[PDB]
Amino acid sequence: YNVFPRTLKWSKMNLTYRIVNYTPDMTHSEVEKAFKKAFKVWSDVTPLNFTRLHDGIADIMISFGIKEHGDFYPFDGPSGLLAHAFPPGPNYGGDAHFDDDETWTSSSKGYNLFLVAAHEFGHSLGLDHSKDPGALMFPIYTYTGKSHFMLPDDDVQGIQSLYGPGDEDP
Ligand SMILES: COc1cccc(CNC(=O)c2nc3ccc(F)c(OCCc4ccc(C(=O)O)cc4)c3c(=O)[nH]2)c1
Ligand SMILES: [Ca+2]
Ligand SMILES: [Ca+2]
Ligand code: NA
Ligand SMILES: [Zn+2]
Ligand SMILES: [Zn+2]
Repeated sequence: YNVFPRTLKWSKMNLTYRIVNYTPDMTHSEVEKAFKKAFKVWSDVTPLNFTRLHDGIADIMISFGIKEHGDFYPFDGPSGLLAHAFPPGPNYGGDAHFDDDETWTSSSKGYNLFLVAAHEFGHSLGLDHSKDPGALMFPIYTYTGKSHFMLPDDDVQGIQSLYGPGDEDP
């Protein structure tokens, strides 16, 4: 027999993702690099593996859309809601949607796609918001002007509570 897990998590370490469509704001390559770096935030501190799919059905379908885009969470135009992701599960589970009425960047201008993606992928993986104002998973987007991204210890503890640490060295 099997009882349901205590927490929403993926029951597999090998996850797939697909970039379904792209924002006008950035190149395909900038967008791919941003999502790849954002997934690496999480895979670097767990046993999670992320494989990009070019088509078909991935665990984490990523898309850019505006207003009503096929769920109960319509976007709201410029500013306000930025993005959202669904917790682990079938179908819409794990999917991450980015509001394409925002300006997405690879800088401190607009909203940094890597930074918001890393945060959305936290949700895609089972993390909700943290009270730690320094946390990646803090509910309010701020861009610190840090040159170097470092996953805060709060988010490390959170994600490792779900998936364990993976290799504690490289
Ligand atoms: C939709 O809601 C949200 C969406 C996102 C975040 C949040 C909440 N969390 C934050 O705002 C936040 N968490 C951090 C945690 C650790 C860090 F290191 C940080 O600085 C990294 C800077 C940096 C940015 C970009 C590059 C690049 O492009 O490589 C390199 C470095 C930050 C940070 O700046 N902000 C809410
Ligand atoms: Ca999914
Ligand atoms: Ca918006
Ligand atoms: Na946009
Ligand atoms: Zn959505
Ligand atoms: Zn969030």
